[PDB]
Amino acid sequence: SLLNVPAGKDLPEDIYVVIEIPANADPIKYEIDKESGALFVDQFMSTAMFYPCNYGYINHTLSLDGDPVDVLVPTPYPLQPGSVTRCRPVGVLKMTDEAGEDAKLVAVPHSKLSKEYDHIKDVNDLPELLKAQIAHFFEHYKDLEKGKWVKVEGWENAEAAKAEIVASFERAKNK
Amino acid sequence: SLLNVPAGKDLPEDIYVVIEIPANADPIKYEIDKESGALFVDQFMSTAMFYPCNYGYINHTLSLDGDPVDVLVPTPYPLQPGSVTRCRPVGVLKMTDEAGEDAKLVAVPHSKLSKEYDHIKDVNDLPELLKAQIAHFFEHYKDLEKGKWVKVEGWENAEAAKAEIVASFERAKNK
Amino acid sequence: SLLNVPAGKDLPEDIYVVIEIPANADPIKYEIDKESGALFVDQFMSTAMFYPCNYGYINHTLSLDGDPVDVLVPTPYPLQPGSVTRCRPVGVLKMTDEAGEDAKLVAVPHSKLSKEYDHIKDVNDLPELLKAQIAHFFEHYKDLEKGKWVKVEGWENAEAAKAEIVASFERAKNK
Amino acid sequence: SLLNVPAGKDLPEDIYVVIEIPANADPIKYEIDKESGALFVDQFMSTAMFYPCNYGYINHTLSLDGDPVDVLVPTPYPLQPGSVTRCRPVGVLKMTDEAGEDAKLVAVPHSKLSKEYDHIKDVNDLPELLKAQIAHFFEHYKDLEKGKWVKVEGWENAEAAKAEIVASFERAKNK
Amino acid sequence: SLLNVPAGKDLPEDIYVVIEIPANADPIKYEIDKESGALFVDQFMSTAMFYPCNYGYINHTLSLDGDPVDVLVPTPYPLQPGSVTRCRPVGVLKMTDEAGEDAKLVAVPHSKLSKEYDHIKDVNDLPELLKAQIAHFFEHYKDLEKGKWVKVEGWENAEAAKAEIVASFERAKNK
Amino acid sequence: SLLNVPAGKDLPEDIYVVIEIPANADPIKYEIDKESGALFVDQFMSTAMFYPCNYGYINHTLSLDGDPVDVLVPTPYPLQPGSVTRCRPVGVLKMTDEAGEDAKLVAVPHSKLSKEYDHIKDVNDLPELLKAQIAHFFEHYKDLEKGKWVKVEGWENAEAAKAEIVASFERAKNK
Ligand SMILES: [Cl-]
Ligand SMILES: [Cl-]
Ligand SMILES: [Cl-]
Ligand SMILES: [Cl-]
Ligand SMILES: [Cl-]
Ligand SMILES: [Cl-]
Ligand SMILES: [Cl-]
Ligand SMILES: [Cl-]
Ligand SMILES: [Cl-]
Ligand SMILES: [Cl-]
Ligand SMILES: [Cl-]
Ligand SMILES: [Cl-]
Ligand SMILES: [Cl-]
Ligand SMILES: [Cl-]
Ligand SMILES: [Cl-]
Ligand SMILES: [Cl-]
Ligand SMILES: [Cl-]
Ligand SMILES: [Cl-]
Ligand SMILES: [Cl-]
Ligand SMILES: [Cl-]
Ligand SMILES: [Cl-]
Ligand SMILES: [Cl-]
Ligand SMILES: [Cl-]
Ligand SMILES: [Cl-]
Ligand SMILES: [Mn+2]
Ligand SMILES: [Mn+2]
Ligand SMILES: [Mn+2]
Ligand SMILES: [Mn+2]
Ligand SMILES: [Mn+2]
Ligand SMILES: [Mn+2]
Ligand SMILES: [Mn+2]
Ligand SMILES: [Mn+2]
Ligand SMILES: [Mn+2]
Ligand SMILES: [Mn+2]
Ligand SMILES: [Mn+2]
Ligand SMILES: [Mn+2]
Ligand SMILES: [Mn+2]
Ligand SMILES: [Mn+2]
Ligand SMILES: [Mn+2]
Ligand SMILES: [Mn+2]
Ligand SMILES: [Mn+2]
Ligand SMILES: [Mn+2]
Ligand SMILES: [Mn+2]
Ligand SMILES: [Mn+2]
Ligand SMILES: [Mn+2]
Ligand SMILES: [Mn+2]
Ligand SMILES: [Mn+2]
Ligand SMILES: [Mn+2]
Ligand SMILES: [Mn+2]
Ligand SMILES: [Mn+2]
Ligand SMILES: [Mn+2]
Ligand code: NA
Ligand code: NA
Ligand code: NA
Ligand code: NA
Ligand code: NA
Ligand code: NA
Repeated sequence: SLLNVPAGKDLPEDIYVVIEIPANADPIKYEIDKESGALFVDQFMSTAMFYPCNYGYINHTLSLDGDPVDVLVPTPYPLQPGSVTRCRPVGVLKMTDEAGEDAKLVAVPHSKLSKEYDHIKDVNDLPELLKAQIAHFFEHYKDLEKGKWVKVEGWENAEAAKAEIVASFERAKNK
Repeated sequence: SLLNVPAGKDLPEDIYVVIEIPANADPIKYEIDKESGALFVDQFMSTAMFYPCNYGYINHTLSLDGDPVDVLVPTPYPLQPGSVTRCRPVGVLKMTDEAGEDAKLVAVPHSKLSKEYDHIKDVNDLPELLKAQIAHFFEHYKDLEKGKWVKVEGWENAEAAKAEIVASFERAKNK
Repeated sequence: SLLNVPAGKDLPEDIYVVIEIPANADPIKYEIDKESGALFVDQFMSTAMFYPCNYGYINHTLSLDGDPVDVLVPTPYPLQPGSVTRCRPVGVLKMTDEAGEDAKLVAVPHSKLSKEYDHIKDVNDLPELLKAQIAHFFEHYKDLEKGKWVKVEGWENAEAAKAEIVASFERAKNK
Repeated sequence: SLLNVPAGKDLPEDIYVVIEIPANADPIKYEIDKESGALFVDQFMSTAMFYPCNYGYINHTLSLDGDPVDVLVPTPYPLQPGSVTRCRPVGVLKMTDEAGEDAKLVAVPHSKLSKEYDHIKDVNDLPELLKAQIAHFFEHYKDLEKGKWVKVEGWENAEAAKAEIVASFERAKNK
Repeated sequence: SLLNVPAGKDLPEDIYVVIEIPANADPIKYEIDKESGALFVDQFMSTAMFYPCNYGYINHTLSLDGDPVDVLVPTPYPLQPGSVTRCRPVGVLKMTDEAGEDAKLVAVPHSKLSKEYDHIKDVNDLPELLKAQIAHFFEHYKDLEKGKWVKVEGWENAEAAKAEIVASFERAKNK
Repeated sequence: SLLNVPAGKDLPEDIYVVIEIPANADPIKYEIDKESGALFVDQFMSTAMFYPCNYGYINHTLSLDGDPVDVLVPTPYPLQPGSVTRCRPVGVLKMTDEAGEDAKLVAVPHSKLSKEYDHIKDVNDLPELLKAQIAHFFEHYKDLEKGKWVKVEGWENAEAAKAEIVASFERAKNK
């Protein structure tokens, strides 16, 4: 099941991302249940917003929010919920929400799957519009959810994203 | 796998619904296979009709038709096949088909997932148009399937739906 | 062409709404060109937001922003861009943007098209979640567009919406 | 505008069909307004049914129901509302509704647009399942609309469809 | 999980097909991972082409390309990735790609699921346009993928398809 | 109607593109009818290919193929058929088909509509994958249409695209 997918072929540069929410999708937040491996509805979002990229996580990791570290994966067409994509990290949006520190990695499809994102080497290669739209999304999607909130710290580079991947794999390994 | 999802956190008022068929979908009836847990095509529907809400079942239950008890779940946007939603029962359409007694529960997203349906407390709070459209769907979707048929008994309240949930959980527990 | 559609059969209670943007749509703002009658792209929206209802205008009206008065029309399924729907006003979100006073009417499908919205008589009959989501949308969709902004005044009733319709028809008639 | 499209290059064998409702679409009945040429919502359908093929009419015709003669056009992918397709009639479903005699032509894409339907020469070449699904749709889609109803007479051949086209063109020419 | 689905109720005439890629879908090639059973992205296709039918495989088989034997399944509406459909083989496109011999079976929905394809008894009953479109797809979809290629041998009949099914089941049984 | 839209606010650098075919769409080629202004089906495509960008033309121009000059417009989300987008030319694919010389301009959304494509100044700024996919599409989409064919000459720069725009406007002005 999805519970058995590796974190990656060669962390932190070569990772697998389990997708929970497609790009260009309806405003439903899904989460994989750690017990059954099934996709559960987590929230019907109350704002008229949508996840700006495909969204999911790296298996066998843990952020301080108590869930696997989160990943945004840009693709040319939306991915299937519950599918897995091999990717390469290029940057990270550092942020906190009500559940704890809650970084959002950005990882692009690995070169073996497509040449499209090979030119994206680091965070400055991502489009400025996309990065601004992502930060705005996280800043506002919980605006009508009482007791839920976000504080964005800012964008950091690929080396920072890789360090976040390492830290989150260690946290899961260790407790 | 989906075979391992609970019936609910606190039956009969707090249930999990495994979705087989999204709302606003093409006329393909899917069913979860009790052996593999995979979604199988059950029928390519022969009438130009669509399931009026998301449609699925409560795990670890059994109706007299030999399958888990059926649930319709209204949502603001269609759910993913094979996903699970926490819900609260509000009413039931009593009916029989060629395979046996075959009630259709209506359960709304739980308050933890959305406040949208909190105002729906009982069957009279569901829109009359929706209830009529649901009964009409079940009355007619098998009209071109020889040997398949439906007899609708009528709509009953949340207490009746909860009793149906209890009865169907007991039937599975007991044989 | 669309340029010739009436404001309504019997303003202000019985109106026609020309739709520019469907519900559940991609973040592209279209506007009907007053010269050709064709749908033009007005903006590729920069936030990850979507219009919360179908969106358009009443022909042969003018708001202080220099465009026909705006309307949000809730429907069970999204409408086609460039199509016209007969509706009945039920409320209005008073607001201003950088182009001028810019109220957003809410009008529901007329009883001749559906009985679904007959129960919505006035602004308090609209769902609270929908009204909050609409105000939040207008407050934020221009957050990444420099020099574009919104100030929301608040929700008002059906009588206020009808007065806005009358005022906007007079403004177009008179200049 | 659409009001100016010919009935056909060479009636009754070579016709143009103006599409109002796509195949595989949501349950919204649209109609072209004879005054403005714009697509208006005619009804939000109350049954959970969908038009089984693309649906529209032949311009410059009139059925006894007071509207242009109706056409169902099978295609490999749904057509755009308000678009026009060159077609060839292959059969007709004779029927009446509350507004008068109201035949439903079936016409396939002309050979110049595709070779796919060249093999469909007459009504017996249409799939039996499709013909049954079409009749069932018309029999039932108005089942929850008070005062609206259908009586189906039955399927007739291409020669009957051509005669219906001629008769309906004459009715419009003459009054 | 999907890893446990039978090859079929009664091979080679009565098979199960696990779907990886829907019909009418975006140009993303998915593959089920033999370890986890999860759907992985295999390639973001570089040509502007789409799989002409639903596409997947028969479990517990092996082609010379090292993967389960491939199947195209025509349906009236696209199937869900990861779903299973009971089918009947009607023909096969013999071909090789860079990974080895790589036949493409065509199997239609079994009569128990629909009567629609009962009339398709053998390869000559498939539409000529569909067969040509399928061969063209395989000939060209890898045209921009360096080192990936296809050589089509040609279409063969249902008996040939059944022999391919038997051979591929034996190959998996034996190594 | 669309027949009245300008070629552009300031040709050749500031143009309007009338869209016939959305990006990410089904394989139906539409064309605006020069008589009625309505969208007609031109072909049901026989290959399993899709237009790689939104596709349309500049009004009041003529290529040697006898139709207005063609334009591909990349956007973040597909455009509506029959809608108009203000754009800026960045390159051109020189090619011929059976009807005559038939260049394909590439023009991006104007800066007034979005900042997304401001960085695309010239043809080398377009992604190599996109340019290769476009050429491959035109090379192959007519492969199953007898008597229809394409010969691609190759990609040229923004200055070449502007010259093509000027030439095509003159051809329409002059005959
Ligand atoms: Cl691991
Ligand atoms: Cl978050
Ligand atoms: Cl890589
Ligand atoms: Cl930012
Ligand atoms: Cl349980
Ligand atoms: Cl049933
Ligand atoms: Cl609840
Ligand atoms: Cl009822
Ligand atoms: Cl008026
Ligand atoms: Cl606004
Ligand atoms: Cl009304
Ligand atoms: Cl509010
Ligand atoms: Cl005519
Ligand atoms: Cl009718
Ligand atoms: Cl023909
Ligand atoms: Cl029939
Ligand atoms: Cl087996
Ligand atoms: Cl292949
Ligand atoms: Cl069979
Ligand atoms: Cl062939
Ligand atoms: Cl001009
Ligand atoms: Cl061309
Ligand atoms: Cl520009
Ligand atoms: Cl190229
Ligand atoms: Mn959306
Ligand atoms: Mn969470
Ligand atoms: Mn997460
Ligand atoms: Mn969070
Ligand atoms: Mn998190
Ligand atoms: Mn549908
Ligand atoms: Mn069943
Ligand atoms: Mn069931
Ligand atoms: Mn049943
Ligand atoms: Mn049942
Ligand atoms: Mn404006
Ligand atoms: Mn407006
Ligand atoms: Mn405004
Ligand atoms: Mn306005
Ligand atoms: Mn009518
Ligand atoms: Mn009609
Ligand atoms: Mn009628
Ligand atoms: Mn009629
Ligand atoms: Mn492979
Ligand atoms: Mn395969
Ligand atoms: Mn292969
Ligand atoms: Mn293979
Ligand atoms: Mn597509
Ligand atoms: Mn042409
Ligand atoms: Mn053209
Ligand atoms: Mn051409
Ligand atoms: Mn051309
Ligand atoms: Na909040
Ligand atoms: Na039946
Ligand atoms: Na702004
Ligand atoms: Na009726
Ligand atoms: Na290749
Ligand atoms: Na050709």
